[PDB]
Amino acid sequence: AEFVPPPECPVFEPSWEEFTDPLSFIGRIRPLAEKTGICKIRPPKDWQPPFACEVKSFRFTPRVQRLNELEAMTFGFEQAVREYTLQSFGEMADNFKSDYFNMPVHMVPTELVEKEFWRLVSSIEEDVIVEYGADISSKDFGSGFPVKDGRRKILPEEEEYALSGWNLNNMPVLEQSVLMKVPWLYVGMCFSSFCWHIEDHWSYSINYLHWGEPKTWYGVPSHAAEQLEEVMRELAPELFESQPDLLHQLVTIMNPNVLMEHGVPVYRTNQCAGEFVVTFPRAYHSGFNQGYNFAEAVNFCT
Ligand SMILES: CC(C)c1cc(C(=O)N2CC[C@H](NC(=O)C3CC3)C2)n[nH]1
Ligand SMILES: [Mn+2]
Repeated sequence: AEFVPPPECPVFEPSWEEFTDPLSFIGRIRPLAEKTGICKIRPPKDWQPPFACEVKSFRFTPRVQRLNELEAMTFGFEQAVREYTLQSFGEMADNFKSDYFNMPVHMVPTELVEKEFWRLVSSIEEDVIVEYGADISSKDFGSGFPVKDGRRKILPEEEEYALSGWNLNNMPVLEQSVLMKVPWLYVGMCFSSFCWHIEDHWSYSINYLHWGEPKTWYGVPSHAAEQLEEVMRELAPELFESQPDLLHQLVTIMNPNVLMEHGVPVYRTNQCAGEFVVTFPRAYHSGFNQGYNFAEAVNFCT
């Protein structure tokens, strides 16, 4: 049958008073959000940070992703990597989506891309290939947020965003222990996806979509982490079942309905431009991009 969308994860629209400190706000919403694994945070309408990346010199080499690579298990010269700019990648991304759905990219419903994505993942008749830039360090290209540094120029109206606590460059990243950490950038297109994973050291993670088409998320609360791992190991290929989790997490693709049928609670959301997504400790999550977009993420500690 067709894909059944999971229930929506919590969406918070804090006022200017509640939006003062991120760590205190996440701590207040924890009793609900930790029961869903992921949550979406919409900043106030007037909170609009400018895009501070060097678009003129942004040249990256995206990865190549075959959607049905695991289903094909039942030659490593499929496609080279190539190099794009932010504009040339966007032209390729919009052309791919408009030609695939035979309609303008802004007219494709999010539910349709969602149902088609999971059909292509398990399809052996069609081989769809997409590209995406991932784990791009914001120290080589600059962060999407304004940052006080000698390289970039900060307008007076942009200094508040360079000093804001919701600026991902200002999140605490040093974990406490007895006796370098920079946000990463993500340039996506239609069907470009990330498989089920948790963060290193079970850390928190916060994600911001600077611009572009939405990013679809799926989340599992931490109390069902061991249940997801049991379902994953029972249905993964025998060659990948005994692999360590940090290696298995590279190919942990699974339809959310399969997890839901085994009793694993799964929540979804469409992260739109200007919205935050927070994943809680040991909350497995996965998803895909609806189209050409630009995201930034960092793991933080409380
Ligand atoms: C900070 C870093 C270690 C990180 C990123 C994520 C993550 O979960 N995401 C999901 C959305 C974005 N990845 C994509 O958009 C790829 C192209 C499909 C980053 N977790 N830790
Ligand atoms: Mn993550």
